[PDB]
Amino acid sequence: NYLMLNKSLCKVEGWVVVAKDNAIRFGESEQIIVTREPYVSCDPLGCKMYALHQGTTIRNKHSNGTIHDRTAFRGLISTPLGSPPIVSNSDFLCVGWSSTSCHDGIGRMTICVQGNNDNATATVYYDRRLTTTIKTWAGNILRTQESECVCHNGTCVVIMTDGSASSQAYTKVLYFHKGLVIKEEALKGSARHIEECSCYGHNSKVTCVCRDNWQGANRPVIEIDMNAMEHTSQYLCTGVLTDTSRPSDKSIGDCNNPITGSPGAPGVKGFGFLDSGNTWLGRTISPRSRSGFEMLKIPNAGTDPNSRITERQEIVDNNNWSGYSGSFIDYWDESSECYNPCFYVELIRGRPEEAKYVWWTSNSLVALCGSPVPVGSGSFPDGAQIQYFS
Amino acid sequence: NYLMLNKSLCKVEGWVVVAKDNAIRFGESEQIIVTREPYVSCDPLGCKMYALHQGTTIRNKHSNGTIHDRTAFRGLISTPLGSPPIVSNSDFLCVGWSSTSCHDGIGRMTICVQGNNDNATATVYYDRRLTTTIKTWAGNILRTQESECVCHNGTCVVIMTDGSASSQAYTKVLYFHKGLVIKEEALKGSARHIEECSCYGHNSKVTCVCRDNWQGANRPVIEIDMNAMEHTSQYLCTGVLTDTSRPSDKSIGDCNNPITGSPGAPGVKGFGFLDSGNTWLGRTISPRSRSGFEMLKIPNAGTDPNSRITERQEIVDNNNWSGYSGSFIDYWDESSECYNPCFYVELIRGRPEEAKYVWWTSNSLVALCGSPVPVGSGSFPDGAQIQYFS
Amino acid sequence: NYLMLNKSLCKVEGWVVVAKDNAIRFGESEQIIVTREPYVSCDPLGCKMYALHQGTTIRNKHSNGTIHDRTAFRGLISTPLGSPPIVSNSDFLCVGWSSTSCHDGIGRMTICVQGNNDNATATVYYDRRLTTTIKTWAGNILRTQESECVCHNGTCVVIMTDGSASSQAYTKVLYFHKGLVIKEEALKGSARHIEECSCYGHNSKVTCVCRDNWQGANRPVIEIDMNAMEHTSQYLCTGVLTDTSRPSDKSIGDCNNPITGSPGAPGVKGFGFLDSGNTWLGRTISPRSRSGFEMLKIPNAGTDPNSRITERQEIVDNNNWSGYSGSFIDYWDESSECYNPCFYVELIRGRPEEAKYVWWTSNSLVALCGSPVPVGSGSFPDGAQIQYFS
Amino acid sequence: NYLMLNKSLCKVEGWVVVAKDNAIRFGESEQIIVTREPYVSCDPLGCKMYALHQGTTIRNKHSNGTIHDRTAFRGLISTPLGSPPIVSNSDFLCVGWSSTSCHDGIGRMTICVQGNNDNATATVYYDRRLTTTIKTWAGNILRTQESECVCHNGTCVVIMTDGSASSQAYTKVLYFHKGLVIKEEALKGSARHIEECSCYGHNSKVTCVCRDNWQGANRPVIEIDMNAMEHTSQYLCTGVLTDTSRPSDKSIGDCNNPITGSPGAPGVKGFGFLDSGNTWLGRTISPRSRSGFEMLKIPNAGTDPNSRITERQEIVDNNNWSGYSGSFIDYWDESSECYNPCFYVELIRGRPEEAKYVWWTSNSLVALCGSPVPVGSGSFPDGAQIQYFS
Ligand SMILES: *[C@@H]1O[C@H](CO)[C@@H](O[C@@H]2O[C@H](CO)[C@@H](O[C@@H]3O[C@H](CO)[C@@H](O)[C@H](O)[C@@H]3O)[C@H](O)[C@H]2NC(C)=O)[C@H](O)[C@H]1NC(C)=O
Ligand SMILES: *[C@@H]1O[C@H](CO)[C@@H](O[C@@H]2O[C@H](CO)[C@@H](O[C@@H]3O[C@H](CO)[C@@H](O)[C@H](O)[C@@H]3O)[C@H](O)[C@H]2NC(C)=O)[C@H](O)[C@H]1NC(C)=O
Ligand SMILES: *[C@@H]1O[C@H](CO)[C@@H](O[C@@H]2O[C@H](CO)[C@@H](O[C@@H]3O[C@H](CO)[C@@H](O)[C@H](O)[C@@H]3O)[C@H](O)[C@H]2NC(C)=O)[C@H](O)[C@H]1NC(C)=O
Ligand SMILES: *[C@@H]1O[C@H](CO)[C@@H](O[C@@H]2O[C@H](CO)[C@@H](O[C@@H]3O[C@H](CO)[C@@H](O)[C@H](O)[C@@H]3O)[C@H](O)[C@H]2NC(C)=O)[C@H](O)[C@H]1NC(C)=O
Ligand SMILES: *[C@@H]1O[C@H](CO)[C@@H](O[C@@H]2O[C@H](CO)[C@@H](O)[C@H](O)[C@H]2NC(C)=O)[C@H](O)[C@H]1NC(C)=O
Ligand SMILES: *[C@@H]1O[C@H](CO)[C@@H](O[C@@H]2O[C@H](CO)[C@@H](O)[C@H](O)[C@H]2NC(C)=O)[C@H](O)[C@H]1NC(C)=O
Ligand SMILES: *[C@@H]1O[C@H](CO)[C@@H](O[C@@H]2O[C@H](CO)[C@@H](O)[C@H](O)[C@H]2NC(C)=O)[C@H](O)[C@H]1NC(C)=O
Ligand SMILES: *[C@@H]1O[C@H](CO)[C@@H](O[C@@H]2O[C@H](CO)[C@@H](O)[C@H](O)[C@H]2NC(C)=O)[C@H](O)[C@H]1NC(C)=O
Ligand SMILES: CCC(CC)O[C@@H]1C=C(C(=O)O)C[C@H](N)[C@H]1NC(C)=O
Ligand SMILES: CCC(CC)O[C@@H]1C=C(C(=O)O)C[C@H](N)[C@H]1NC(C)=O
Ligand SMILES: CCC(CC)O[C@@H]1C=C(C(=O)O)C[C@H](N)[C@H]1NC(C)=O
Ligand SMILES: CCC(CC)O[C@@H]1C=C(C(=O)O)C[C@H](N)[C@H]1NC(C)=O
Ligand SMILES: *[C@@H]1O[C@H](CO)[C@@H](O)[C@H](O)[C@H]1NC(C)=O
Ligand SMILES: *[C@@H]1O[C@H](CO)[C@@H](O)[C@H](O)[C@H]1NC(C)=O
Ligand SMILES: *[C@@H]1O[C@H](CO)[C@@H](O)[C@H](O)[C@H]1NC(C)=O
Ligand SMILES: *[C@@H]1O[C@H](CO)[C@@H](O)[C@H](O)[C@H]1NC(C)=O
Ligand SMILES: [Ca+2]
Ligand SMILES: [Ca+2]
Ligand SMILES: [Ca+2]
Ligand SMILES: [Ca+2]
Repeated sequence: NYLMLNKSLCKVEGWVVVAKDNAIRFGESEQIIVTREPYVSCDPLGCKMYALHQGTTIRNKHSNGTIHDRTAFRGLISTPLGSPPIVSNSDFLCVGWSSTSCHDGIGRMTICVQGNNDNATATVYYDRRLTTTIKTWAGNILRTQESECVCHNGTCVVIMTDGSASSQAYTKVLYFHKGLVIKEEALKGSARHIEECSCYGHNSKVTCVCRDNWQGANRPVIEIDMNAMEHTSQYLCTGVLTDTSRPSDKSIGDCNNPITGSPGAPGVKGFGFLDSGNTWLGRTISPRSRSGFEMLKIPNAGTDPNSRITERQEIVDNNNWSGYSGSFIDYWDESSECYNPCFYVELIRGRPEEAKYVWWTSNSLVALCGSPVPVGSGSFPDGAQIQYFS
Repeated sequence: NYLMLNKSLCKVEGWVVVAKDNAIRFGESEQIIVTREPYVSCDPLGCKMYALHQGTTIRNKHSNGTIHDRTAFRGLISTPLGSPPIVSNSDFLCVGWSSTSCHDGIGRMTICVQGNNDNATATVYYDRRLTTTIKTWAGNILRTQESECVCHNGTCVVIMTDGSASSQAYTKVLYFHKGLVIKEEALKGSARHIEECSCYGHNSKVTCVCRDNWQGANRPVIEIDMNAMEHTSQYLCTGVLTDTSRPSDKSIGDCNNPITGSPGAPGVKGFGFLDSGNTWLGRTISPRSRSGFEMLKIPNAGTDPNSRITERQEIVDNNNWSGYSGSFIDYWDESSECYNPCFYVELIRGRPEEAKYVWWTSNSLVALCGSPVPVGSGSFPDGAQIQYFS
Repeated sequence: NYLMLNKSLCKVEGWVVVAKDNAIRFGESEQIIVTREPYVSCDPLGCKMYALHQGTTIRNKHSNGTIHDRTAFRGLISTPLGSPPIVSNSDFLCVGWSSTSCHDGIGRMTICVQGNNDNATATVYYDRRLTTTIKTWAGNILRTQESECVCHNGTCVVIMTDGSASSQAYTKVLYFHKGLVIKEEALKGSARHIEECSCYGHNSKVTCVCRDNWQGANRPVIEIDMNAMEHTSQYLCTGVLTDTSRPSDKSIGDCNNPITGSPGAPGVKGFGFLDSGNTWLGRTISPRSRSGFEMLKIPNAGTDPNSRITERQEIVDNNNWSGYSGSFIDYWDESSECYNPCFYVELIRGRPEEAKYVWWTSNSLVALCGSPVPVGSGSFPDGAQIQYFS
Repeated sequence: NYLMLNKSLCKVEGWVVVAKDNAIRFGESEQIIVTREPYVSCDPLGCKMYALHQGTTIRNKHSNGTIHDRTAFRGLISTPLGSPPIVSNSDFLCVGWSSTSCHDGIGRMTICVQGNNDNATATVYYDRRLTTTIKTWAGNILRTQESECVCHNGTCVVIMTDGSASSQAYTKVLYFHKGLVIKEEALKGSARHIEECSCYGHNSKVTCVCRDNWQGANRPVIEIDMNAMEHTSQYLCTGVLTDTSRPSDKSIGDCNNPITGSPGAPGVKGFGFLDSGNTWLGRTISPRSRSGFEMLKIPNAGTDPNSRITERQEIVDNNNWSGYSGSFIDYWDESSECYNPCFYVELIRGRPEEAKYVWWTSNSLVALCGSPVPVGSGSFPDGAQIQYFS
């Protein structure tokens, strides 16, 4: 029952919300687990939300200090898609402060990276059993995708980075079978820096849209042949810039070099679906802050430096906080002849942005899937009144 | 294993309570989810309560403002029948502020309507996967039944309305197979306005008892042939008026026109079971407010304008709040040769009626099923002391 | 897979605790459901605690007034044996203020009695579906066992009473098949009053030890032939009195008449296992109040008026509150050649006895099973500090 | 499907964290169950945490006094590995204040010891049904392993002790089949006192590393032949002392006699894996207090009195509290040709050590598994700020 990526992407004319956990609203009174960098992964039995918990709930004195990325009290949880995460409905999968997870059609592989900054180790599980460990190779925050990996013919591909966040680093493309590394390649191609890849599968290939945290406000792209287990890397061709922060959009993009100019923030995790005319990119509305979120239809954004926005859908209006965004697909919808693009938006609340109200940072989640036909409109922000928490 | 509606309704001589979640009483301390417009739907594995949550619990500061019908923080939950809804026992099914759900014998179809008032879209799921989307066709609060739909031979019928709440609107009768629209008809017949249909199946047909929010205090009725997938509409014939608000009962009803005179409130969701002599209608006891609830036996209420009440059972006494009511049936009770009529009553607490005590509105649920033999008596109100919440 | 009562009782030399939910201790902070009159019932998949909830938790303002026996907010819950009951782990089975439940080997039958005092109806379920209703026949608190019923060859026997609590009443022995009454007998024999029977099965028979709430401090006994579906009734023969309240033990008991003299309280639910020399009776230690609990070995207590106590085990010491007690047996322990006697003790806290500390009454549960070999000793009281709740 | 111990231990070059429940951090607000002496046990369907609860949660007034070891309100719970224990996710398995549990490949056997200090009885369950009881034989706190037992060919071995904690006592090696004792041996060999054995299986044998609470700061060891069901006992040979408290390490250890000198505390539960060069022992970092935890690689520690530490991994740094530690193995990882050593560390918080902050004592849990390859580093302490609880 190994997943074979034998399908193309569905045409997407618009997006609808399939899940929204409202975690922060509920978190005002219920024991909602403090989380960040969430994502969604499906498998033959359904879909679940995944997130990095902070070993505390919101209305808990330990919520103080949760802006920090890496502690010994972090781990990966999965909770039913659409539900806010509480202890009672959450599966504690592994311990660590960076993660990825995916199902190969028979078993789920999940990875957590734990330990000190200079001496970290990735813990790899298959079917919920420890299978292998991978030591830091650069000695500086070994880290991975923060969204679902993708599998094909029993092999799952994972993108990991080790080394400096703000200059040249050491990224590897890893191929796993049953939670064991069977092949590794150092990053090839023109992408100068790779972080937090959002990946999806199609026709025996995997496309990853990533984060250049070094120089680029245009997103790097990794292309993987899953049968040959080889890859190459590049940048998106559009001058429509979709990282944050970023300068104004250019008339002409650069397929092979990072476009610089970014005001301050070096990056945010994002995604895109590259399918010629059926090409959609995600983007914070603010070019400076993680506020708002919009889906842009940009035909051939992956190949044409003169590509332009043709359609736009607002997901979160610019008066509200967003954050990470990543791709996922139900690869086991056997009643559809195509893979339907889906994505999630992390809705970050608290610090640093709301430091005057609150000592914690957490997030809620909204998840969207594509429709081949025109849809209506609507904004889906976090919805909590932060003052309630002061 | 497709459900075939090959049975008639059981004779009902009286009603007994099968479930009562006591949500508001529990909500005084436990993290009960704030809800409204609930219902019940069965399937081969059992029955569950369905409701529209408000993205908060009662003892949560976000409970303030929950009188509002449509927000981005609303969604559909299912919880085990009889239990009050908390995060731990609730399945978050879709996002939206109007819904319906039913099982076809093999898979469950559920529908949520989400988005802005003028630009709404229905999201349709089959077996918990997004299958189709339906855009607003009138551009004014696309909306549906707020109780279970009904299926036959793999086809499920749904009633939806789009347009003005207080004048002529655009109602469609939709036929689904595996979450895909296979046929649509504009409303036919003499019913002038259709809202919030309560439907049940019998002998390859579906009967819907609805809400005329425009002119009528007598309830419109939709009759559907499930094999031909055609329908017609009408009003109940009785002069015993069962909407709220309503004027006094008339000696002679009108099978083909709305009976006007209503004091204030234009309508409330209700139901009826039309089976000749075995005909029962539901009704708030107050003709002005959503207080009390009574079951009335009115032989041939669906066909005879001179029909009269012959039996009455009080369900909720007039010193207590009620609200919506709708029909449901366990269509998979294979040990019975007949379909037993069941119904639920929404017990609304808080605003607007209890505005001086509280800033929220939510509801509890009581569910009843029929008995072919005389039963005893009893009132089953919400049971919370609203002052405890001040 | 119908249960056939083809086994005898195991020899019991002593008792050990298999479950203790500590509900009141936990109830100091956790949302423990307020309950009373609990019991235990097994089936092929395991054992669960059953209880009558009060539609509230302890640390909830609605806990005020829970001394009252019959409200519209009462129902039957089942929770995993050994766990304290919370909403998250409890199955809300039916609505009512008196109940019984048992598994026939294929399906579980459960019964709740609901409604007004003079107009009550029993609701009967089989495999969690409403099957039949039974109207009050005497018009005064139709009521039943408050512990598990027993089944044989597809037929389950239930004892119900309707009428006066303090004088002659109308008790029926009912035989059910798949939640349908197939036979009823009026009480026969010398027992003058029957309440709250504790029943167990053995060798195609059912023995019930009950409560004479009228005259007798000695317990009435009902003997049922399950193949013939006929019964007879009697009193325990011992002069060792095991109801509460009761006068001092007599040298000579009465097999056929109630022994009077009771100080105040007319009765409490209790049990016994009648197996010649292997005969054990339960008993509050105080002859006046529901405090303490002790198991007494009284050979031939069921047949010999000169029977004497030979062994004694203290379960709850006399400095602590007890309450109801009843019998249960795992009839699906296929690895044992005998049915092992088990019983539960209801540990009542709050009113009326602790009225000066608290406005609620609830209970915790301790459950014991027999051992064919000598065991050690120990007291297992509720364990809550009632002052914590003031 | 009986487990056959047909495998050897995997080589371990280092340890990674697979689970950390963060119970005390969560316990600041969520209803976390108060526990101590936890452990981990696997079976064909996965792994779960086991612990002795105290019949209360942390933020509960009944948490006051939980330093006491033995009450009637103690029992054994199992909760999903990695999750903190709450009522909603915990299985209440038996009642008592000492326990062990293991799966034989077909059914789980679990044991609780309950009752008074001089008159205790072990309750034994197989497949969650009471199977046998074992009365105290020395009349002084009958007690057992506080970690998982081990099974082979349908037989599970358990180590129990009865008698004085601070002098000669009466230890038995018990062999169970389906929860029935089939063989018992009095302790043989040179070990003078045996408490709280940590056991693991390998090649049809079981090795237990225990606690000499009488004289020895070096750990006693029990060797069991599982086919012959015979055992012998000894001490670890190393002069590297791994009990607490303990004097400084000696150059030469004693294979056959306890090494004395211990400052104060007579012992703590610990473990070791004895596999020649692949030999690892656990140890509190402080030789006086239960603070810190370190894994030491000591080749042939079980056979060579001149054995030395060669590798060391810090698990919990010496600024943090630890406690018990024990061994466990997933014996049903069929994709590995070897049994991978795993262990847990109990992280005790509260009294006696933090008596000035708090009136309770509880623990959190961290669980580690081996890796055949070098890993990174990191400390994994409890992580709660005890001042938050004052
Ligand atoms: C959340 O955690 C932060 C950090 O612990 C808390 O802020 C800190 O509060 C302490 C007082 O409890 C401040 O300590 C002070 O430090 C100065 C030196 O900077 C010293 O001279 C004083 O005697 C005092 O000890 C500390 O400065 C302050 N830190 C910051 C960054 O403001 C905060 O109060 C916590 N929030 C809640 C709601 O508890
Ligand atoms: C539940 O929500 C309502 C609405 O937010 C709260 O009522 C509102 O309370 C605010 C004060 O916090 C009032 O604001 C005032 O508005 C007037 C103008 O109308 C302005 O001149 C004042 O300076 C002040 O800002 C607001 O009027 C009031 N709204 C209503 C409709 O009464 C309510 O307090 C909330 N309940 C709880 C328990 O928090
Ligand atoms: C639990 O519920 C009981 C019953 O409602 C509460 O006791 C009652 O408290 C009210 C005051 O809130 C008393 O009302 C008084 O009644 C007298 C006539 O008897 C009237 O003249 C006074 O003006 C006043 O309204 C009532 O007597 C009293 N009932 C009893 C039996 O004492 C009790 O306070 C509740 N407990 C908690 C903790 O809220
Ligand atoms: C946790 O439990 C302990 C033990 O019950 C509490 O400490 C105790 O507090 C009581 C007062 O409530 C003290 O009682 C006093 O005893 C002396 C004789 O020793 C007597 O002369 C006084 O009249 C008074 O009754 C008791 O000494 C004290 N025990 C200890 C060991 O300090 C403690 O307060 C509880 N913690 C919390 C937060 O409630
Ligand atoms: C899917 O994976 C299998 C296993 O790796 C591939 O089949 C193997 O192909 C190699 C040669 O390329 C043979 O030596 C092995 O014996 C094959 N294994 C089996 C089990 O048949 C297969 O080629 C892969 N599919 C694709 C499309 O590449
Ligand atoms: C139940 O549904 C099936 C499928 O729609 C109906 O069977 C189809 O009937 C049409 C003609 O009306 C044929 O062309 C199809 O080939 C049939 N499909 C199958 C799978 O047999 C069937 O008629 C419906 N039942 C009723 C009573 O109307
Ligand atoms: C167990 O129950 C079955 C069903 O009631 C009994 O079998 C029936 O016996 C009657 C005569 O007594 C026959 O007329 C029926 O045809 C039988 N039914 C079946 C399905 O065989 C059976 O006798 C009962 N067992 C005992 C020991 O009394
Ligand atoms: C595993 O256990 C079984 C059962 O105890 C052992 O098989 C038994 O061996 C005895 C003689 O030693 C025979 O008398 C029994 O008839 C056997 N029972 C069965 C079911 O075959 C078996 O020897 C054990 N395995 C090992 C390796 O010792
Ligand atoms: C360490 C570099 C990495 C990518 C730039 O930083 C990320 C920045 C993130 C951010 O920009 O919000 C927060 C992430 N938690 C962090 N990842 C880790 C493992 O700490
Ligand atoms: C928008 C018209 C519609 C039917 C009249 O209003 C209903 C009135 C209801 C009512 O009268 O209580 C509340 C319902 N939540 C609402 N439905 C929606 C989708 O908002
Ligand atoms: C109504 C008579 C009946 C038996 C004497 O009273 C019982 C007394 C019980 C008791 O003595 O504690 C409380 C029970 N809840 C009650 N049963 C019902 C249905 O109310
Ligand atoms: C009774 C002797 C026994 C072993 C020394 O004491 C243990 C000491 C333990 C300890 O040193 O922390 C606490 C354990 N809870 C206790 N075991 C029991 C059953 O009480
Ligand atoms: C409805 O939403 C779509 C975006 O999906 C937008 O193009 C369209 O203009 C909207 N219609 C109205 C009336 O706002
Ligand atoms: C019992 O209830 C029925 C209604 O179901 C009613 O007709 C009857 O009069 C009631 N009996 C009494 C005595 O109240
Ligand atoms: C142990 O308990 C039994 C009761 O089960 C009792 O007979 C015996 O005397 C007790 N032993 C001691 C030493 O208390
Ligand atoms: C990483 O951890 C190992 C222990 O597992 C240790 O031997 C090594 O020195 C560490 N490396 C660094 C750079 O700290
Ligand atoms: Ca960037
Ligand atoms: Ca109307
Ligand atoms: Ca009596
Ligand atoms: Ca020692």
